[PDB]
Amino acid sequence: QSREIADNTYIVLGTMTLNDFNEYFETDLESDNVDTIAGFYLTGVGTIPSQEEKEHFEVESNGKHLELINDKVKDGRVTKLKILVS
Amino acid sequence: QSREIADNTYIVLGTMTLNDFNEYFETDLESDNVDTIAGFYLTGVGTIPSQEEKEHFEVESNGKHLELINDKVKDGRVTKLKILVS
Repeated sequence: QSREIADNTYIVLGTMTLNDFNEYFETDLESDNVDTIAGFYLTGVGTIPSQEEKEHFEVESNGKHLELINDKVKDGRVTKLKILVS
Repeated sequence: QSREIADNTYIVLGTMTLNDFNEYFETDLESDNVDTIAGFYLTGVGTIPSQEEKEHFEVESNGKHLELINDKVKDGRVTKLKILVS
């Protein structure tokens, strides 16, 4: 569900569960009525981004700073995210 | 995919395709990179709504005025919409 593409830089599938995300990244992200990393990102930014109009969401968890950015969007779904760690 | 619940008032599944929606409602809704009515609504409002913080989107098509409102949201997906016609 997650692939390292450069140092501290990853592509994750939007459908990756928050529990799997948290296990991989050693974080503790959570949000009400959210199950997946796309859900967490979308509820955090509050907007359907696009490639032209990317949306960045920054959070801190377990001493890691994460920057989440849309990498692919389909029918209003963020299907891939770029994750940059600290 | 669509159910009449009161006069000129409908509940539609978010996964209803725009082509099926348009056939049912006699409209011509379209948007780039969108396939379903949820995709159209979400790209139009630009925000993940919630039940507490509903989002309304109004459009005109083929002489019909449509008001689209979230009825159910799951993991950032609008899964059901209320549609009010003219």
